[PDB]
Amino acid sequence: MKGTIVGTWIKTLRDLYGNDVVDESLKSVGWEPDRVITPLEDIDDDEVRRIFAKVSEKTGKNVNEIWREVGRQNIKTFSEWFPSYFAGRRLVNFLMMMDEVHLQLTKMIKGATPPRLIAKPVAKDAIEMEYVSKRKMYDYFLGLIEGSSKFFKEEISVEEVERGEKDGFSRLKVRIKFKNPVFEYKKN
Ligand code: HEM
Repeated sequence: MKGTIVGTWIKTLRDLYGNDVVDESLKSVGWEPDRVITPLEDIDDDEVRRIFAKVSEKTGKNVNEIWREVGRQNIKTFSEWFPSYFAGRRLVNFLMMMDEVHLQLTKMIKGATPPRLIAKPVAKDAIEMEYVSKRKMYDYFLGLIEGSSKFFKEEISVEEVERGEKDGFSRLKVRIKFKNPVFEYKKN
């Protein structure tokens, strides 16, 4: 997992559960609370799993519940650490921009396997976003969408269209409907 993104999760975990829980979890994997992750660093996915596992044991919360809360609260962290991706944009533009963003930030990473997040208009007031990844982080995905709604102050409804797993890849397709139209028909 791209290092600087893991850095945001650590900060978000501190907001949710405290410096003690987090410091203890990082210590269990040999980290240093004051460690500064660089833009070119890649953090082993298994290390992230162990960190979250420790948070789970310390807080007594299910790992999936933690990922959901981290997704919900991480949008705020992103807004502070990567302000340029926000800056006055509207929720729909933000969401449709994510697929390209993930490809960009993992361009020069060791093996590079970013989640695909293709979004496409399906109505004047809705889009279909499909999560595709070997990691199956459905809860984080759904939480980030909820948090995006809260951050941008734009009410939405999220309906699961379908989910599946094939050849190692997990897929989750949701239909996001906005309260007000965000698209108009234009000649193709
Ligand atoms: C400005 C905000 C965001 C930035 C800068 C960002 C960047 C990234 C990056 C670079 C990763 C690590 C990927 C890797 O190392 O392979 C990641 C993970 C992930 N991001 Fe984002 N992200 C942002 C917002 C979002 C949004 C809004 C969604 C969903 C609607 C999303 C869904 C995910 C998922 C599900 C993962 C977990 C890894 C996986 O499932 O394979 N991200 N993000």
